[PDB]
Amino acid sequence: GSALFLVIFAYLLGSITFGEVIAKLKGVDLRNVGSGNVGATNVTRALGKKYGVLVFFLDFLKGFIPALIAVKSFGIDSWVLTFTGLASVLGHMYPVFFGFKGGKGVATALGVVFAVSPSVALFSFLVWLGIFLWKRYVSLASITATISAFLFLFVAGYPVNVLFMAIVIGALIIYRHRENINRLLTGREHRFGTLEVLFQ
Ligand SMILES: CCCCCCCC/C=C/CCCCCC(=O)OC[C@H](O)CO
Ligand SMILES: CCCCCCCC/C=C\CCCCCC(=O)OC[C@H](O)CO
Ligand SMILES: CCCCCCCC/C=C\CCCCCC(=O)OC[C@H](O)CO
Ligand SMILES: CCCCCCCC/C=C\CCCCCC(=O)OC[C@H](O)CO
Ligand SMILES: CCCCCCCC/C=C\CCCCCC(=O)OC[C@H](O)CO
Ligand SMILES: CCCCCCCC/C=C\CCCCCC(=O)OC[C@H](O)CO
Repeated sequence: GSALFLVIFAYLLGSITFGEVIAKLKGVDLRNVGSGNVGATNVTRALGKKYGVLVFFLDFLKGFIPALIAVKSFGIDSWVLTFTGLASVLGHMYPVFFGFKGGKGVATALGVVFAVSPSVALFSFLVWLGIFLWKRYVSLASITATISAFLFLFVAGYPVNVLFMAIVIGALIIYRHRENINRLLTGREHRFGTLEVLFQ
């Protein structure tokens, strides 16, 4: 019973459109700018990195808080954790709040992973940072770091319930990047260059 309530809590906390609450206070509706989605990436597009970092933290806490309750109440080997983390990420991407669409969900997914293993989350972040500084594609770093988190969980000996959670979350994030992949492979993906470092 408490397990079903935690999975529902994870879906509803993960549903919260923090990006939209913060964008509206700055006069912006995120459905009418950039990707049309609510998340740290589209908040960064509309409002810049100061607001982006705040929404990244908040979206991270959407994955972090239910998964930490599941780890502490049920355990790393509980399928309760599996469905709590999946609920947070599907609630972010496809919220109960009809008429909104979540962003690709890297921040929310990272919060889930950090609740399971802070070491895995930091190493996944370091992989992201390495690829980003090398190639200057955001999408390439995110896709590669998402697979890396799965590999680190596998090599570290996390059980099948955790690897199942990681593979499905990973698969959903790669699916949300499908056009980035098509652009990367056809030389159409925008790189993070001097004007992107500087003007905004
Ligand atoms: C490009 C090729 C480079 C070669 C790649 C080899 C990778 C092999 C992994 C070794 C694991 C060593 C121990 C990993 C860290 C570890 O055990 O955890 C730390 C703490 O938990 C947090 O700092
Ligand atoms: C800039 C935005 C990004 C935000 C990123 C940093 C967020 C740090 C939050 C909480 C730390 C509390 C420590 C939690 C410890 C934790 O996860 O413990 C699980 C067990 O280790 C699993 O068994
Ligand atoms: C344990 C490890 C913790 C990890 C700490 C990570 C902190 C990330 C900081 C900012 C995110 C800003 C929001 C993302 C912006 C973004 O992806 O922008 C691409 C767009 O293409 C822009 O046009
Ligand atoms: C299976 C779950 C694993 C999931 C763990 C993810 C890896 C963590 C890496 C970096 C965090 C900072 C990322 C900052 C850039 C960012 O938010 O990028 C958005 C999209 O890639 C834009 O297209
Ligand atoms: C990124 C490559 C994708 C391919 C991975 C290759 C290496 C790791 C293999 C398996 C982990 C399995 C974790 C998922 C377990 C799975 O499918 O769950 C069935 C249930 O356990 C039935 O009860
Ligand atoms: C740790 C992560 C493990 C990952 C496990 C497997 C991941 C692959 C699954 C889905 C990708 C979806 C791709 C859908 C293909 C598709 O619809 O193609 C459209 C074009 O690429 C342009 O729209």
